[PDB]
Amino acid sequence: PALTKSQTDRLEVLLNPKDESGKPFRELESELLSRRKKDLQQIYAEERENYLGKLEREITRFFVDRGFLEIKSPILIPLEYIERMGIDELSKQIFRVDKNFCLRPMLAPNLYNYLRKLDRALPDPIKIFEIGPCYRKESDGKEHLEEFTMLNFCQMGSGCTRENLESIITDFLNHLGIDFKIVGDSCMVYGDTLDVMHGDLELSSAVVGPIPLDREWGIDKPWIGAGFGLERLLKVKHDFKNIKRAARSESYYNGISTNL
Amino acid sequence: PALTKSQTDRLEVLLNPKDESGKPFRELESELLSRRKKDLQQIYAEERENYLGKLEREITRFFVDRGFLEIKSPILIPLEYIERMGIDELSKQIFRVDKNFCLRPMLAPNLYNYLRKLDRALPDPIKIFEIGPCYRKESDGKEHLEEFTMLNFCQMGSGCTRENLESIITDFLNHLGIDFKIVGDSCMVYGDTLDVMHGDLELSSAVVGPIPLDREWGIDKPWIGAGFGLERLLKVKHDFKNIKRAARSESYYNGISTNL
Ligand SMILES: C[C@@H]1CCN[C@@H]1C(=O)NCCCC[C@H](N)C(=O)OP(=O)(O)OC[C@H]1O[C@@H](n2cnc3c(N)ncnc32)[C@H](O)[C@@H]1O
Ligand SMILES: C[C@@H]1CCN[C@@H]1C(=O)NCCCC[C@H](N)C(=O)OP(=O)(O)OC[C@H]1O[C@@H](n2cnc3c(N)ncnc32)[C@H](O)[C@@H]1O
Repeated sequence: PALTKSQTDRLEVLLNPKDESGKPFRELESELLSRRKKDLQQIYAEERENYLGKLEREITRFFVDRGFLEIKSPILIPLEYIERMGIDELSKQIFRVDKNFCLRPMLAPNLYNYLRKLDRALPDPIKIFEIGPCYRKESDGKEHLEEFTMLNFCQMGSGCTRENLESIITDFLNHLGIDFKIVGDSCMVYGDTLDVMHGDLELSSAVVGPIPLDREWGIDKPWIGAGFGLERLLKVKHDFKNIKRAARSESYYNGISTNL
Repeated sequence: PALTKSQTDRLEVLLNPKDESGKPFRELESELLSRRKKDLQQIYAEERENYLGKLEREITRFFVDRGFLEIKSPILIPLEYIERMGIDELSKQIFRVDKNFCLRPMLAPNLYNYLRKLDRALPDPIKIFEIGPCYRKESDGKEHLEEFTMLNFCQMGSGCTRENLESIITDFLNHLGIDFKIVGDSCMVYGDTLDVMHGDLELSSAVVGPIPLDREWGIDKPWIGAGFGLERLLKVKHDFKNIKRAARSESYYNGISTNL
């Protein structure tokens, strides 16, 4: 008669946010299976784009159009970058590779290096961004992924104000159609941050520099910047209950169960 | 009087393929520094796109337009996938992470899984592709990167012929403006391959299935497929002498030295 907790977990795997007893499990499951197959058939017939890849392209266009240079830097980075980031906590979260390398947990160290290098070539202000994989060993699963995709944009030189930072953040999220509020906060690496929140979900940490860490990276100018999780953004935008629906995954494609 | 080998290495870092004694080092270096700064100033003023990101978007459009579903699957994969790929050589090249995981050296295992899963939902033939980071510990540096980007497209069910495989390969490279020849070859994992060559550079390995490995992955249909290195393609297309100019890098941006 009543659904078991296991049967309910199974149907919840198959349930999309848009979907609207005493029908048996097998018929509810069969109905959901049929709707999800059709969802995939529709993607496949019409658009064929992955949400994560698509979101990356749309964000890329946004920042290129606003004068930010698109970076593609290494994902596998020297372990020394972590120490030079002032990380020794987040330190338990580092995936190490070989004796000397690790999977980057953030984009900041490589973007510090690009900021310094490009200051020799490019006019003030220097505007750059990267979108790409980042990795953190994580105990949670509801808002945390071990493998995720971060956007980090930043500017250095003139115009590096808190007002300009907030304005970019605001134009960005309004462009994406994502509701937010900007709250003051802090963390170990940076300060002193602004946190961009969706209800109780952190979409972004943002910082108005300078900060004392800059000197370690050969940086001696004002800067502003923010990092956003693309899977968090997708999660809010598609109203996914679990962030795993927005991840690189063999179990979900565009938030649709692939176990059909 | 004559340039030292070190000075010549330095100028070669600064030399682009398009650039056309007895001028001293310092003046040749100063001239090249000036041209490279201007190259970066021009990217930054006009397009602002990274070559690797841009090539990915263009390839994505190509395959989406031809009816292939865009996949984004994990980069960090179970070590068991390597063994189930029949790899135990390429095995010394695997970057391991934790006891149970590794950085994927190829896209094939996750695409095998997607082929099987999607066969329950999608009409025949099933056409899919992924573009993304792959990792192999490598002794060479001239045509090999430890961190690279592979494209793998594939089809399963009807139309999985050698002729159709070659036609897609041909339309693809002609679209990209890349000269090639298709040669028969073989490797340990697959067969029996077709190798897509640019002079002596391998652009792609391609396979007409079925093969006995399929059964390990729950696959019992004809398939065709190919994997291309995006950095190899960029290398040919931009006439870069070294493939490091085409990599995710803090030393090169669009093949331009960032050490200016
Ligand atoms: C780049 C310049 C030069 C130096 N630094 C500058 C800069 O711009 N700094 C300003 C702040 C940038 C971001 C900072 N480095 C950072 O890593 O912030 P976090 O808050 O730790 O990560 C940013 C976002 O990534 C997402 N994220 C985090 N961990 C996860 C997870 N495990 N699963 C899924 N999503 C997650 C989440 O949305 C989070 O708000
Ligand atoms: C996906 C379906 C389901 C199962 N398999 C199917 C399939 O489509 N198989 C057909 C063949 C696909 C490719 C095969 N798995 C593979 O890994 O081929 P490789 O030749 O080892 O790699 C393909 C290309 O990646 C590039 N590449 C390689 N190593 C490097 C390097 N270290 N640095 C830079 N570039 C490199 C290089 O261009 C090479 O030609």
